[PDB]
Amino acid sequence: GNSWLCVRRGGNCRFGRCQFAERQIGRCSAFQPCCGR
Repeated sequence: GNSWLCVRRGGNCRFGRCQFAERQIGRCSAFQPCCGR
């Protein structure tokens, strides 16, 4: 997806994966998932 959409939702784009206490809501880039925290 688009990184800004995720960031503007309030999510963060992390490297590779995110924490288990957080969830992947999409993908900002190939190696950066949109993580909803």
